Amino acid sequence: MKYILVTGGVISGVGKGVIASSFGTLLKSCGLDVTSIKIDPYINIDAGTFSPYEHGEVYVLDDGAEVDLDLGNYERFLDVTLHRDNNITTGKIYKLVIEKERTGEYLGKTVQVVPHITDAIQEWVERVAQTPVQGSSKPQVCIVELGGTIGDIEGMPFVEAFRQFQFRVKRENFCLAHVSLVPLPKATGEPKTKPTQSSVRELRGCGLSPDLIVCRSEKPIGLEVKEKISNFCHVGPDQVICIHDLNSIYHVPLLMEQNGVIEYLNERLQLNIDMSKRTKCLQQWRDLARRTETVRREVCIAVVGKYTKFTDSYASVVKALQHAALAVNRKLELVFIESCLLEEETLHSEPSKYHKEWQKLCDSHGILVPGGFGSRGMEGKIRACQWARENQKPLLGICLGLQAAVIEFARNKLGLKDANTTEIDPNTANALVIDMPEHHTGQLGGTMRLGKRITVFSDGPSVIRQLYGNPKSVQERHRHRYEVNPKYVHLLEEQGMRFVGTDVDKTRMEIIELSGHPYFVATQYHPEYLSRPLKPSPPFLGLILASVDRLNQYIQRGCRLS
Amino acid sequence: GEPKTKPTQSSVRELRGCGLSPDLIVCRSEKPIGLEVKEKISNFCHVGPDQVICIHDLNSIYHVPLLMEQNGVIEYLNERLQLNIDMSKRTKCLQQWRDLARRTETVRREVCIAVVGKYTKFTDSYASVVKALQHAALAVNRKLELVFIESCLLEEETLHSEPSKYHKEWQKLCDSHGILVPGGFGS
Amino acid sequence: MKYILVTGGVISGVGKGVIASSFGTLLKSCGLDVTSIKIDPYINIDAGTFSPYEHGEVYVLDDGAEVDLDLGNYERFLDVTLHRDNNITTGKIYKLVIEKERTGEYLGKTVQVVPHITDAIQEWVERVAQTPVQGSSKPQVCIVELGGTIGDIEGMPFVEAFRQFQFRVKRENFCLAHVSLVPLPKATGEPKTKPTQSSVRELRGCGLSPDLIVCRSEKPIGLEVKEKISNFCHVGPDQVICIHDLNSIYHVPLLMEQNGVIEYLNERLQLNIDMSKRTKCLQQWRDLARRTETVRREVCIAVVGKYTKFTDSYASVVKALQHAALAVNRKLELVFIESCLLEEETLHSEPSKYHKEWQKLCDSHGILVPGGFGSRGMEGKIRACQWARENQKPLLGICLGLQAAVIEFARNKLGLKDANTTEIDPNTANALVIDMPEHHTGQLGGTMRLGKRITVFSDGPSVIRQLYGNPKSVQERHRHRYEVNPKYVHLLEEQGMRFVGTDVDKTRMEIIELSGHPYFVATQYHPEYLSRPLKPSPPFLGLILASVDRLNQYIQRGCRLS
Repeated sequence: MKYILVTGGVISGVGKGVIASSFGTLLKSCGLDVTSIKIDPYINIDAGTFSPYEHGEVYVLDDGAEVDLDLGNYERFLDVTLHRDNNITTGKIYKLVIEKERTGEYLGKTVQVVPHITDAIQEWVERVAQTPVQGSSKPQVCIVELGGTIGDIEGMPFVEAFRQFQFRVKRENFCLAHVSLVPLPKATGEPKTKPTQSSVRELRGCGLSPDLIVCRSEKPIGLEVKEKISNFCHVGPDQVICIHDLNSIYHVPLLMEQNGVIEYLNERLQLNIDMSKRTKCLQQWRDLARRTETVRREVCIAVVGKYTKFTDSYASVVKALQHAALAVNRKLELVFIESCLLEEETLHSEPSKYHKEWQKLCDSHGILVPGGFGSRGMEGKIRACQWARENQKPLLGICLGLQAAVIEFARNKLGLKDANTTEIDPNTANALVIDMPEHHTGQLGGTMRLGKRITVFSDGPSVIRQLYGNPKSVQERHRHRYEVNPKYVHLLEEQGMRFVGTDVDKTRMEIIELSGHPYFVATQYHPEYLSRPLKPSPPFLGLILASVDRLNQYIQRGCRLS
Repeated sequence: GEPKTKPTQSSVRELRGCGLSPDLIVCRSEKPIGLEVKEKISNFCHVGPDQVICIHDLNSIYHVPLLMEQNGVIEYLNERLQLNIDMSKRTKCLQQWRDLARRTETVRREVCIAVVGKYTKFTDSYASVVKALQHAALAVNRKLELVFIESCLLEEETLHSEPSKYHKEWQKLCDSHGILVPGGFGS
Repeated sequence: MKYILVTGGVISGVGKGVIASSFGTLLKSCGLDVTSIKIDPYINIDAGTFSPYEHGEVYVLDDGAEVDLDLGNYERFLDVTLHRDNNITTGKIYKLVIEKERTGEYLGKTVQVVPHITDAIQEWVERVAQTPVQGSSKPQVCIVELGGTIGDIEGMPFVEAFRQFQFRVKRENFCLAHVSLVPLPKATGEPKTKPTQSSVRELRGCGLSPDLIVCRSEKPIGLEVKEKISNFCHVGPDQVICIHDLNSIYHVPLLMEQNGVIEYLNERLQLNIDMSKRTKCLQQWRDLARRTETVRREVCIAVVGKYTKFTDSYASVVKALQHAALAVNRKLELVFIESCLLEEETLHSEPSKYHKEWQKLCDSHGILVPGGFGSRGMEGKIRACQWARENQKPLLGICLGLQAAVIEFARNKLGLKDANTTEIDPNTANALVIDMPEHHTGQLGGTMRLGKRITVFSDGPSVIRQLYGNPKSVQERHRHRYEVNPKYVHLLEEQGMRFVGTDVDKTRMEIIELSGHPYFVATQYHPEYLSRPLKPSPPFLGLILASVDRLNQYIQRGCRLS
């Protein structure tokens, strides 16, 4: 079995997830099973005890628990699924060693870091290899990647463990793909290659040998720069690959083919390949770019979030909008609006950025508000949700934001100003949204709704049911813990706020709709995880068509993409 | 593209259809024309070749006396009226018009002035207001940056109708540091 | 005596010369003598055997030989001079060690790197301190800097030697100013600081302790970034200084004053200071910016060089034009034109960039052609020089380019197509420019005209003589080796090409002028070295006034700046 190792480099955040994922989708279409193993050198859990919406997201995509967010790039371009055993953290390894010392496995003697830790990491590699995906036999090439930069203390036991794993097998059963960064300030001009020389020197100071020289830059360099890398890094002249800032994320496989580095992996691993045209399939990557960079209608999409610009807490949101806009020929035009700058305190302080966020939101025709962080910015989303229901503006709530929409409907339409959720102010007389935990078999205390959860529909004629083809039982991931109190839901039966989405026990509300509005759907799950370029998410298609008034003609034809 | 002179020919023909004779040919254009355009006016209007004056869209309003001096039409009025003139430098005073332009088109601090009025753009009901701000900004070296905000687009009825131009007028007003609201029209 | 040490960083070429020079010019006006000591870790000579016009220049500014180009930033903002003992290279140290071992100084025993090489470097520091500038007593604070990055082999003996020098003296008699770079790609957004954390870790892995945290960025950061590095670098919160891409080079002293880091050096070294306004003099740096960023006439200056953009071979040229344009209120507008793309071969190959370089040159009103590199691009400067003499265009030749102008005058005006210099084609019948070396006392073979050389004028009424105040003997640096043959100069006496600049023996021609042309001066020396913000170079003032027709009114008033 082959193994591809992708270590760190100068920077760890420029886009290393799509670089290692390009080699997996290139050999998957040829008839080779490719698996992914994520390594996290952080001491804390990658997503268990991590912050909700701050410096990351709770990446839950077909898994009983939660793993790192970097696993998203290894599933969209491919077609396989992963589990909790693929993501390995330093904190998880420290838990199993204590269980072995108490029972008695190391002959009662003390343990160190070698050969007491380098051998334990190799054991987890064999467990994932012998357990492939549902619908295969045995993987042939694996994609191993790790987080962080190079030279840190947390990354020392990983390099020492991988240096011995290649000696146990043959020479052609292991490779290395080192990714680096080539900075270039605007005040210098000349590509002064110096930080790249220090990154490849530390990797060779452990026992490894770089094979695939990956250098990230910002513009296509000439030929005088590659001649210096061949002698400074002491590698081959054809192993240096030039990578610059691409337009999107699907242009990575289209760049490695022009440089001529695909056939280098065949002569290094000594394997067979049954190609049709040129190496990988050309009837999928080239045809996808012909539906985006051509004719565009320029659709304006304005959403409200926590930060005024793009960051790491909105990574899975900007990627799902690109896969849903290419089907109807649209251009990605998204502006980030901070929810904290929409309250009355911001207007009395700095009114400069107050009306600026409202000017870009009123001109749009689509509202997609995700979730907030605690009670910071909850009053800002109320003023933006009360207008979408009055000016026939489409609105779609992913998660958490639904709790702020049910309270607004009880104040303007009904008239319950005292109604408030128990998370912000539990001391209230109208407990609309309370905390309803789940007590499963074997679990103690108040657990959180996350994992393999199946939801059941309720009503028949619904705009959200016809998108999936009129089913009867759909399974989707969840992460929310607060639910709607089934006591105050009797008042909403006489109004237009209908409940078309329940659970199994018919005691929790997830999908709700409003009568009379052309497009007002508010759900609780996350449709961006169950999306892919081969088949986008149905909920994200109804929001794009509603912004251009092309939704009524999609159901009459029979929904070609359901 | 080509300066097709035809509406001007009908304007100078109606004036000659009463008993008058055009002496000072004033032509308003948008860019400095060459020499082939003035040759047609000398025969179409049946006037002198030196009487045609080229006037284009100026930057302000005080650049009018500085344009007629370069064309050389000041001495034409002296030989037409047969009068005397006691000049010091060149025709008119040069220590006032040339020194005034040296305090405006030089260094500017870019001051943002946003006012609220009746129309969203310049019109005839705000002529004396835009002229008084130019004479007061040249003393402290400032650049004229004025934006018109409609008072009718600042109520609650505009927000419920078309909120596109509602917050746009507030964004340009909050960034400024000066409010000069004139008067409205009725209620 | 105090010593300020400025080590390397992540990158080597962003502008470390203007960073260390800010601390020298700030204490010089207060009444403290500041000296500069340059350390070059390169094995080859910094300018002795270095290439002429390729990856650097021959920096000769008041010195018997040549030193590194990085010493230019330490002399323009200040007012002192340096010698050959300030620049210390690794190749120069290896020459004196062999002489000491052959004679007998190390007791006959072998030598190593400690304590055999660390003590030899400290001896050169005492020799420069005891020999100050001409017109002082003894320096109090020194500025020690070194080239290259951090972590190289050539820089290891320098860090070990400087680590012990601070222990021989007191604690407050030595400091350290570590410079770093904070990259931020345009595809990330968040200031992911990681290469800076690795630069401060390698410096502390020897024995030094950073005191002045200098970080180079591209935009003013907030407050969440400074608090993050203080805990990683384990330094003080007030020691972190934010430096971004400035507009010019004189804005460095104006940035450190706003952050409030000037008084930190007083409490660290325990010295006295007699300030007038606020620390340094405010009647020089603030008044200089009021003559550049105000009213500009937008002058178009187009020159012909070797590269199409700015590089390291034209550093001293772009800095001298800024000091001469602020006196008459002008804006820096310079475009680089490659001389190789001006011949007939470029027109027959790629005519896209051929007429583009001529379009920006004809619209300008000033020609300042420096020197070429060998015989690559000599025919391109001939076509650009034959037009400046016919369309009354100002032309000024720095060096080497004069050889290509004297041949053009002999072909178009005279009629000697066979005339050619001996450097390109020595096999000719009209040896116009030959090689005339100089044989000084004690020197053998053919030497090169470089060092303390004094030139003598010839004619009286000249446009170049009145710029200096009508002298009689001027001293200037030189580097050229080829001279004009005194045999073929008799034909130029009957034409307008007069010789107003000779040497001592009246056998070499340097400054030549043309009769009838309004401004056509061609010299051989370099006026950009003898320039300073307090008094710019006279030759560069006659070229700016000729581009705007403001030169005839400068001599009538009596030349206020001569």
